[PDB]
Amino acid sequence: STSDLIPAPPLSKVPLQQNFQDNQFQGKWYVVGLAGNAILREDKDPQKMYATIYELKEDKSYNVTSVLFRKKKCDYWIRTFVPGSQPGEFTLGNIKSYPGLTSYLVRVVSTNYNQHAMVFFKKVSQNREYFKITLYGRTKELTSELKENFIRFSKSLGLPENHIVFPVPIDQCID
Ligand code: CM2
Repeated sequence: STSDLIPAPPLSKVPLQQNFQDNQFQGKWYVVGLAGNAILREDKDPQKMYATIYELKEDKSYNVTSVLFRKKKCDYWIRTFVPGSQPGEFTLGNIKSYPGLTSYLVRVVSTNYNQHAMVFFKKVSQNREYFKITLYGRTKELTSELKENFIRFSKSLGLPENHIVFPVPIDQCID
């Protein structure tokens, strides 16, 4: 391996949603926008929308399930997000069970809980530092104002246009 990556931005460029409400953030969210240093536009085979479901467990950790449509099937990915240093931040539970992963951070940047959200993730895997930002929607469509905003924020973190995509709405699996 030889890879080049846009550097993760310093945490100080990533706002935190104030007064984060874990109970209201629960439920299903669609990924209407996706940006990151390992995210690449692929005009030939554009990326399909997928969904991520947050369920609060009794201990207040989230059970996180992502579902995507691939090879005619629904693929499910499950992880645990445990509360971090402040409300709206999380780290990954059982980091141990993933070979090569030494750090994982989740920070809710902003959300109104019933329509949209922007979430920043940063991780270190096989010693490479990765980051992405998701534009989450309670519905598969969001105003063009929210999309531009997500675009400005992604760029403010060093990401150019070809590292920012808007997955295509589908009906399979995510409904
Ligand atoms: O996207 C969300 O809404 C939030 C997430 C919650 C669930 C956790 C799924 C588990 C692990 C994981 O997510 Fe992934 O998550 C990241 C977190 C922080 C920084 C960068 C990334 C990623 N992930 C993407 C990626 O390409 N990962 C690798 C390496 C794959 C294993 C490590 N990654 O990279 C890969 O080859 O994946 C193939 C594509 C695929 O289907 N994977 C999807 C799985 C479902 C959620 C979307 N996603 O985010 C994917 O990776 C690109 O940047």
